[PDB]
Amino acid sequence: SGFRKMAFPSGKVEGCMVQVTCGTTTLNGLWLDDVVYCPRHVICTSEDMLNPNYEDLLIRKSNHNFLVQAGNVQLRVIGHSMQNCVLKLKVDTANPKTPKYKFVRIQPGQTFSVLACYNGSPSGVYQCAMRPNFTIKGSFLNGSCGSVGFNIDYDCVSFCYMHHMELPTGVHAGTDLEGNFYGPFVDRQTAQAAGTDTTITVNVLAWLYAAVINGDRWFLNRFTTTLNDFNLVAMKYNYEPLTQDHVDILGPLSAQTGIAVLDMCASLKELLQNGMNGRTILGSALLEDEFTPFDVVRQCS
Amino acid sequence: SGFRKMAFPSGKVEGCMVQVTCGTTTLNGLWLDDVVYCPRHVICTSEDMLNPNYEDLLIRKSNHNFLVQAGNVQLRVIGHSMQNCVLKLKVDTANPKTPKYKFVRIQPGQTFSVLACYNGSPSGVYQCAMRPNFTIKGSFLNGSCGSVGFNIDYDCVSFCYMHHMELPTGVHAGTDLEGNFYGPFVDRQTAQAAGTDTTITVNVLAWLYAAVINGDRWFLNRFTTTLNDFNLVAMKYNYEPLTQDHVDILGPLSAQTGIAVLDMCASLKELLQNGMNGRTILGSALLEDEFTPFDVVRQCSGVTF
Ligand SMILES: O=c1[nH]cc(-c2cc(-c3cc(Cl)cc(OCc4ccccc4Cl)c3)c(=O)n(-c3cccnc3)c2)c(=O)[nH]1
Repeated sequence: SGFRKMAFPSGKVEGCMVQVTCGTTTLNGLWLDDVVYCPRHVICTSEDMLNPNYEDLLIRKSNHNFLVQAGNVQLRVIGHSMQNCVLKLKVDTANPKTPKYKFVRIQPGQTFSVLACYNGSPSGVYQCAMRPNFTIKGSFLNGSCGSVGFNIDYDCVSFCYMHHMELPTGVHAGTDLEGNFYGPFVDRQTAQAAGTDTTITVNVLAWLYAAVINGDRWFLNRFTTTLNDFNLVAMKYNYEPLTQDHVDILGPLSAQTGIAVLDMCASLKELLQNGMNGRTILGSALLEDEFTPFDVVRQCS
Repeated sequence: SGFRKMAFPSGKVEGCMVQVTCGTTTLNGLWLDDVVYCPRHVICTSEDMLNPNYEDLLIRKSNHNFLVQAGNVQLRVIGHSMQNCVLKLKVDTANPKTPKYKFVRIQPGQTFSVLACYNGSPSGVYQCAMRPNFTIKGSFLNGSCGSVGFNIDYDCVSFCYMHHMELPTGVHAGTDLEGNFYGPFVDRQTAQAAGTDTTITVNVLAWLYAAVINGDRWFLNRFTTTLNDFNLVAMKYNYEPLTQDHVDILGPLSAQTGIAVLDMCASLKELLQNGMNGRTILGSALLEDEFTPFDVVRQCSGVTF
């Protein structure tokens, strides 16, 4: 029993974290096989940040301008290339600790674990969700860029996120491991507002099924709703629209608990209308939206 | 910036988890050098479990009644013994991944990371605190027994918790790695219930400091209180008493921030009488108590082990 926000065991990623330094700039890199991936703004100076011209800055660099350190060992850079906003440093020794892995680009609402690192050394691990506005609400200080987000499935690490920047509002922006940013952001210090952060509705419903599953039903009611009527109400609370795809995805949890998705939607509508009235749900006094339908089945069964 | 519930990186512990089987009961073991540590209740049947005699139950067992597997490799048990509620299985192979480590015993209110495992296979890691009633509010399913809790200092794993059982209220009970129970619990299928939990006052104050560090400032007022005055409020709301030691521990945060401890206690005092009712601090509608002062400093300063 119990429900925690659980991250994946971080060991397979720990074995890949290195330190990358260019000039006075030091951040983290991900060392897989004979390639070190890191954010390309490692080649920028503070004087470059407002309008960096990455292609011009990179052409001026030679292999030995890049200092890569794995633990105590210095890795020799034998080549480099840029792919979108990620720099790929070719090194002369493959990481012996390279796990089975793949790069995947995730959708808003998807969860993953973050191994926060500084100077190529892991600081801590937490579980995260890609917000609907393509930011993530992380915990990151200076030096954390190049920390990665990931899921693990059996023994395969799927990398889905690399950290690049903290926006002025305190949230965090980054790329997939092909260097393409999540959301409308750019690796340059210019004004760029994140969209409105909405609540991940399908995730909230999944967590209410998790709450039923663990023996708590005080929030249910006798009502039901149409999909459209639910969305009309929920969007007034800044909830993401719920789609038929979302409804299908909750099907397994509906069957296991005997509660129709549209009935749980009715409970959510009332929860938004009433609040908690002093109670908690799986130990939270708020509606929790960083567990996915898939996560719930994972931790509960 | 930002503030999340952060576990230590689990890599060093992942390399120590193995699967231990005795009959039809299967759970997790901690493999360090040439010894595997696991709950002594792995030798019990469900009939034994009602009132076990462990010294007798163990006398009946023999080295080959213990099937221990590290991934796909089979480990030969070559000797066994009990220390308190922990079984120690001598194997023929030293764990080549054995990290620098020590066995420690923590106190209520201190935090640690749990690596939940199943059939010797790690599945998740999460941060939790030892409650004042010596339970932990973990997330364990069947087969999680033998999972361990730990802290990391530089390169040294401090093992502090081994998981033994789930109480009927859904909370969890375990031992240190020398098999001493945390809390007034016994490893027996019998009627047991934890005492009334309380709230870890020093941890709430530290999290409020974390909030101030992250720009969340509305709960500060201009008043000060005294310990006697605050503790009466604390005692009233099932909050742990606040000691002079706690104040000194929060000293650094009182400097880095400019809010004195009783200053912040006044804020917490005011938060306790009035409330919040759906309004938030650091993304929470309740007062979080599973971050120690050290957790807040370490996270808000980037310590990297
Ligand atoms: O040596 C090093 N130098 C620099 C970094 C570094 C650099 C940035 C950064 C990078 C770019 Cl390309 C643009 C940018 O602009 C922000 C902004 C300002 C105004 C308006 C919009 C925006 Cl977006 C910022 C950063 O965010 N972080 C950081 C800090 C805290 C938490 N997480 C990440 C660290 C480093 O880690 N190491």
